[PDB]
Amino acid sequence: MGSSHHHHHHIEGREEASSMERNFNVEKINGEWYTIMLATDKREKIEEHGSMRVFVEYIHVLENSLALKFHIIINEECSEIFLVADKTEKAGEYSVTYDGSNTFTILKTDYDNYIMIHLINKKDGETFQLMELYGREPDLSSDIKEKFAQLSEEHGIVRENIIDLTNANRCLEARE
Repeated sequence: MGSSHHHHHHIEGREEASSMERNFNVEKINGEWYTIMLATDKREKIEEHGSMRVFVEYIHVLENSLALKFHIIINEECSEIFLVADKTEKAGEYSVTYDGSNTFTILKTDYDNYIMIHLINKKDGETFQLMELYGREPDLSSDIKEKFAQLSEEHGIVRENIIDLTNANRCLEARE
């Protein structure tokens, strides 16, 4: 008998480093987005049989506000909702009407990673914490889940509530 041999090679593509958010620009976010994962202290509200699992399909920037378009599962079919968030006395915080009172703020969002949005809703004298994450693509790195999840703890949100909507209603076929 005899014996054979072989070899192996490496992979190139050394990524580069980035600087601080000095090149900030609204034009970057201005356009469209995609749903990555849904989190909230009330997982029952974002359930499959709930009505609080609405997600935006595209984000628009106005002169003195920001337009948005969310959808909702109605009769086993996607929907189309339109709303506008007007700026408040304080910059960064935006208020919009939707089934009552709603107000979000930009705490952390990168055009190279993803955009986080802390939305708080109130109803029946009961208010819960809601979170929304969007990325350039419908699927982000597995590490991103834990990266954005870190902020979830801030609102007392446990990973137990953080579930990937990838294997759930996407409705990405309705949007355009």
